[PDB]
Amino acid sequence: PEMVRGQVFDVGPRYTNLSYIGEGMVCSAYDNVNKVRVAIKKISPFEHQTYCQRTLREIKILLRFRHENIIGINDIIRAPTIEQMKDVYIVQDLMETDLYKLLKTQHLSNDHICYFLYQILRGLKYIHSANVLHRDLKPSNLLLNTTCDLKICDFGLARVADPDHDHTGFLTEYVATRWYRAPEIMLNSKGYTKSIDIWSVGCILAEMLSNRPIFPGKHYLDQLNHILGILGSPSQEDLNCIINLKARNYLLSLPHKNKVPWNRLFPNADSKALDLLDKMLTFNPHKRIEVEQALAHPYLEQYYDPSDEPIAEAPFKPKEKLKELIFEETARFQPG
Repeated sequence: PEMVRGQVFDVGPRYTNLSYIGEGMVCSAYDNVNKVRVAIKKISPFEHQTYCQRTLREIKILLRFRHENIIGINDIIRAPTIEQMKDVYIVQDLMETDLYKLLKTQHLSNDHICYFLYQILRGLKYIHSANVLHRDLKPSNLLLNTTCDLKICDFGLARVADPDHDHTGFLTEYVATRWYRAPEIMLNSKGYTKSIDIWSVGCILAEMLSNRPIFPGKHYLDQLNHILGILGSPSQEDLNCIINLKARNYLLSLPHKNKVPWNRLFPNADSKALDLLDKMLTFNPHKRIEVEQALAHPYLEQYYDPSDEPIAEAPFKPKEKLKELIFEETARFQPG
């Protein structure tokens, strides 16, 4: 049972020569069957039902999805019995970096931004075509290899779309990571519609243009301040779509704010990029561009090819039962 930083990282004999990547616990490791180094994440969820729920989602989703811009699961390592299974190891293609790391260190050329956005939306087209919402799109969930191929990861927070049951009250909901969370999450939305993901993609695009998050809320309640600071006050029509009174009257209480023009925030950006940005960062989720429209936008004309933007074959529909389900869902990787 081999070790790394005072912890068992027991993957053998198939996977050897381990190197620590970061934080469960992630390592690269040489795959002795396919002669390539891989990523391996050790997952230890069984003593927290929230960790079991998220692990089971990640697994079920990534096993069913097959797409060039979505990370696959190559293998899953665990004990032969439920009794002996204390951790699960998920083996994935090794990726050089992620968009979070790249944005901290690298200027992106306009051609890189265009290509990354294409790949993000291409992958999202498939996810949304399966009636699945990722719900946590952000730079660190976008993996990149040495040739800038891009793969979406971490479906632990995903849900099946449910637009008829999206409505809720004011300042309740926490969907996504704060800086990438759509304005309606704080107002009246449970984050059960596809427009939640498009907002996050818009935030990612903005961040690619300037290497800084566009809406860096310092805490949960600051996030709407940042969003409204740039988009300005919502129109009468967009307010009328918010029937809830606590949310509507909060917005009516605010002093008028004008829109900050994208070309002033992003003076070096491609004008077509800012036109698409505007449409993804639309306040009213009903008016926000959808993934298929975004793909068809002039900014992406060099790549757009709907016959090469595939869709999923069919839509997707307590701790101890979840441990059994995770055991069942991982059985295909056991010998024979």
